[PDB]
Amino acid sequence: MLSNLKTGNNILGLPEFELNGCRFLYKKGIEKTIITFSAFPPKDIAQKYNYIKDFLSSNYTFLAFLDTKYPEDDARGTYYITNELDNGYLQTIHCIIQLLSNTNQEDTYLLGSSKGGVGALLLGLTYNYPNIIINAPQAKLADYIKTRSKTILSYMLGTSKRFQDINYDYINDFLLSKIKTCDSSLKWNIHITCGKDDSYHLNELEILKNEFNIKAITIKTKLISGGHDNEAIAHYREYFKTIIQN
Amino acid sequence: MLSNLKTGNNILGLPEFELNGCRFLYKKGIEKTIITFSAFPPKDIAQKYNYIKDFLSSNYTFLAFLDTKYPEDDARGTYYITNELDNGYLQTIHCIIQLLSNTNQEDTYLLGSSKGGVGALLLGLTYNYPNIIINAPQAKLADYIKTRSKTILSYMLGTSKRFQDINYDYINDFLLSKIKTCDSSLKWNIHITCGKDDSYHLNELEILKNEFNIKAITIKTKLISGGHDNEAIAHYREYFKTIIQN
Amino acid sequence: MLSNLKTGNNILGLPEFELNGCRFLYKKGIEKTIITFSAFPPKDIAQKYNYIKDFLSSNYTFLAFLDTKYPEDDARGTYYITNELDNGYLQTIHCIIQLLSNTNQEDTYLLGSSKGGVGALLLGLTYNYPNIIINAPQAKLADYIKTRSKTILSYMLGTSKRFQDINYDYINDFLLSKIKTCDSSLKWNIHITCGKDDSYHLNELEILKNEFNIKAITIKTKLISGGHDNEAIAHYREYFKTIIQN
Amino acid sequence: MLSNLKTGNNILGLPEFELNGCRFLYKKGIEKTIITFSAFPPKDIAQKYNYIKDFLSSNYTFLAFLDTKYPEDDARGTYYITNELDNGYLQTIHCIIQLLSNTNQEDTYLLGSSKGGVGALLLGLTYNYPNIIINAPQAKLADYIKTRSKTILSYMLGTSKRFQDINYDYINDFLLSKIKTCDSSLKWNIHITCGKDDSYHLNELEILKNEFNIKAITIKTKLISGGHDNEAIAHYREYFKTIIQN
Ligand SMILES: [Cl-]
Ligand SMILES: [Cl-]
Ligand SMILES: [Cl-]
Ligand SMILES: [Cl-]
Repeated sequence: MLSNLKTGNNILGLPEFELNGCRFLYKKGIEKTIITFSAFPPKDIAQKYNYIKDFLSSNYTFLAFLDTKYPEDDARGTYYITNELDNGYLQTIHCIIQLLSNTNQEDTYLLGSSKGGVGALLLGLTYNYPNIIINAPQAKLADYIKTRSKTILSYMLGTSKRFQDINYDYINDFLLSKIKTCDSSLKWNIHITCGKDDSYHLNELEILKNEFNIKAITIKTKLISGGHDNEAIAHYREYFKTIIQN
Repeated sequence: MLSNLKTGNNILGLPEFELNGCRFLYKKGIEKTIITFSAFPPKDIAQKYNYIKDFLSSNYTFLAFLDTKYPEDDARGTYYITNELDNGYLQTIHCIIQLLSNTNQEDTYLLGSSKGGVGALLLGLTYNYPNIIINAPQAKLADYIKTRSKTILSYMLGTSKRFQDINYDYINDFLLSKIKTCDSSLKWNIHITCGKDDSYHLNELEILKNEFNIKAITIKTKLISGGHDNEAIAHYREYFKTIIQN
Repeated sequence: MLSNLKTGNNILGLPEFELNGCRFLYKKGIEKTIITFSAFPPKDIAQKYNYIKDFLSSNYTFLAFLDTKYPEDDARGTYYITNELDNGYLQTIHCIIQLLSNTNQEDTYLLGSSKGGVGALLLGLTYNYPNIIINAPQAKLADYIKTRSKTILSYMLGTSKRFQDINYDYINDFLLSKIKTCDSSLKWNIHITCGKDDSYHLNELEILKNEFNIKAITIKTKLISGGHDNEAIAHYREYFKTIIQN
Repeated sequence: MLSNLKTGNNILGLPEFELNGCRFLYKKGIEKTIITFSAFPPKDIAQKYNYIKDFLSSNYTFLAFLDTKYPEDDARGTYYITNELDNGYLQTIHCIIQLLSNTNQEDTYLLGSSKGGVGALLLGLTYNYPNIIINAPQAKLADYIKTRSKTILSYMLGTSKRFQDINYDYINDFLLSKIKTCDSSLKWNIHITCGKDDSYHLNELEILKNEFNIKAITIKTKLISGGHDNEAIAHYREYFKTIIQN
């Protein structure tokens, strides 16, 4: 029962739930369903739910998800991938949305920036959520984790020295594989913004663009002001409300 | 959205849903949640939901589950174990129950006979459902599947000659392993009936009892009229109605 | 080199060869290629090549094959199935035909009676040899091996008590599976005679007929005089020469 | 029929054939049979036949082989091992050579470098080809495949998490196992060159030499100019022309 999944935490008035290690906020509304994904916080700062305030007065249905809770000594998430390096966590998220949401797929919108934007792509490409509006995702996931936490990278590569390189390449390509194996017949509605000064992630977008191109899937991109920073996020927020409100 | 998970089928007035390959009936009720698992049908017979008629006038919340849909050429289920021999299917069942149920865990009851009883144990021991009331479950799963479908066993064993023995043992001990790793401190309320002329499953019950014994779990057992047959099932139905109504 | 594969045996003037445990006779001719398969000899009698005399004065290309050489204490063959219970032996036979024969598939004819007829079906259904003209094959291969040699059956089921039943069913169905998985688009030219007094194999033919029927493949059958005996073989020989000469 | 196995391709005037997934060039000659195996090409480059130009004016019998055609998304071969990690592909190569060659075994020469040299050893040690003259083969096969294609290694490891380690060791030791089980009494004539600056494969050669040593097999070795590169290959070509012409 939903009320028995509560953790005792409360974010801006919304009670937190947890199911199968997956923490989420939920507010039931009407007309549309809004889904958001957490990005990396600073070291020793708790993972944060995204874009609550944007939809506090919206009265749409709202779900916000965090990343995984391991490794315990730097618990900032493993890019929505299980410690078995499989889809178990995304499967849990999909079940929560499908059973708690009161709109259909075409009226559901997936949001997130950076790691949060990768999480939106991972879920939406696996389970055919067509509306994905994100900012500055990575393409090569292991390369980026390496720059943010050596502790998380070494946890995900595992203790066997022989499979560390193998696991690194598998993680690096986990998002690119989802594009390679997604359903080309769906009427995808994918939007990807990126700061014009975000030279690293501008190149990452070119990698994603190429993978969609050889799949004959058309996406929308938009250059916004800023780097990989709060200035870009401020414009990305402005961008997704105008797309959603129209 | 739950209403969009409808398959189109109806069973004795209840609509059928499907989520992540998991087919189920659901009717919202009050006071108690009743969960049932399907057993093996005869060859070329469709998988059936169990004990619907027992709870139509009860107005309890009622959820009934089928086994997996593969192998396609004998689609009678893989003992609620994924083709990867892992917990992915049980995980989906757990999500469905936790979000759709409107009662506490201690007011939830898991029912099933033979393979259905094994499914009830696998879920209950993995995710801490204390009330498990079942009839004549197996202990050695691969030994029994062997007698019902060579096709299904071969599918679960896989195609590699070198891994036949290893996977036979892994499947055979899958439920015993769940007992060995369950939480000894939960207030388990496990009831297992078995027909007095069901010699095979009387011996399976002793194998199960020994695993519970060494985990400091005492269960209740009762011999009823019949073999491994409809007579025993008739008396098992009378039994769980009594326990639930007291 | 072909001449270096000789064994030293010589059958009616034809030197015997062996490649990868596969013994064969070969005579190069023109126009058509004739392939024959050995059936079970009596206990302690050597495996025999079939229908040499029929094509001694024919001047067609001719290949005659024996079954496998194991088990050593009753080496009458394992139905052209390896002791790994796979296609390794048929693969060797196919290579020999493809490299030594000087006609194409449509001008090649596969012949055999009883176990020899099963061998023709096994090879022709795996590798798309359309012309298969045989007498009184079995459908349930393990049931029949049991009646001819307990030593061969126990060798093929293997020493592990747990996999004996599993292997028995797999062998029993090895031919039926080839029909289930063969290419329905080929212009099959399959002829199956059977003695009118051969009540056991008349029923086996009904089993094969049904499996071809659900595959939408049409075959030809013909009742001949005799049981499962030399009278039937004499008429079967008369039958295949008239089909081949026209 | 051999002429019906033509693929349509021609390489420097020689027609390409295919039998049971095994692609090969064949030109009938006299006096000696020369066999070559293909090494790994660079990524996105087609597999190439080796050392054609070396034997065009020689009028020897010449057979050149490619590796397997899978995995389709990096089709550079699986080290002449089947997707079942067994001898089925080597068995096809053996049949082709034994039936098409017009010379004795002791007048047959197996050639190849790096992965091609491993293929020459796998065939020669399995089926008693005494003349093996190769350059810089690997000893630990999975360790090296790891550095050339994660895609190919993952395909050979399979999909089961529980069998990753087991299959890594099985592939890694596949050639060492052939040495351990080969016939010590054959009059082996094995020559292995290696560039003097190819430190990695100098160490691999010592691992191989130790397995031969304990089987009482003495081999000839020679250091040549170069690393693991075209310089070494140029000097290896000069080397095998010398040995074959004396
Ligand atoms: Cl991030
Ligand atoms: Cl059952
Ligand atoms: Cl026979
Ligand atoms: Cl190579």
